[PDB]
Amino acid sequence: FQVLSTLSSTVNSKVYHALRRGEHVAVKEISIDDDAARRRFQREVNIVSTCNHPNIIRIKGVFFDGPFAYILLPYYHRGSLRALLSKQEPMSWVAVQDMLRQLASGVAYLHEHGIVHGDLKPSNVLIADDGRPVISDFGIAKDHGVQYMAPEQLLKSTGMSDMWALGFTMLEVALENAFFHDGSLGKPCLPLLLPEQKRIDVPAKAVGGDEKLAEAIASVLVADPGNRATAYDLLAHPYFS
Repeated sequence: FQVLSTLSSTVNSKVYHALRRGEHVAVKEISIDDDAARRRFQREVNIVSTCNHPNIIRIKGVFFDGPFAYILLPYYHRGSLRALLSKQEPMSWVAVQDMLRQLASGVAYLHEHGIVHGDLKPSNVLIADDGRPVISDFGIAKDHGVQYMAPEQLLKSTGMSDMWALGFTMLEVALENAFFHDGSLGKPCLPLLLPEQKRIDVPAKAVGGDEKLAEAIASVLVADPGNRATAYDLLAHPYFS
């Protein structure tokens, strides 16, 4: 493969933008000479390769050269949901519903396979060529793809804290799109949970008038994780069902 650029660099990790035979790919390079590193690599690859879902990032291949491992991942020219929001162009509310349902379906799949993502946000939701959302930035795909921290994390990561992050992802998409459709709503600010607050209030007016969308978001922005909707609960909500 032919390397175009370095998309990210840490210690003991690089991610490259490459052209492997006419096709664009992301390539993560790591050293696995050490047994501890090799076992960590196996766990992180298996977290991702466990998944077989259209809305979860897929590994294209892994190959070895001496002590180095190369993990081939898709390169998505359309970028992330963050990049889409930064364009500030109105999006169809029907397409938004379909995108958010697929995203919630991906999260449900992760949780059903015992995987906590830990860092769901617009930057980590990639947009495939056909427009579908693709969850990345977990397991070995870490580095391929704040109000977002669940209250209980301010005092580890669980399925519940994922649902809080998904709620704020949904909320940022909805607040921004509503503004893009109706500039008289004003530039939106993401709310913060104040001490001794039960839940984030989501007025239908702020998310474009869709009461079902507001209620779906509100069901996961509950301060008490035991009272928060699960991913399966959220998919059963009228907005999605």
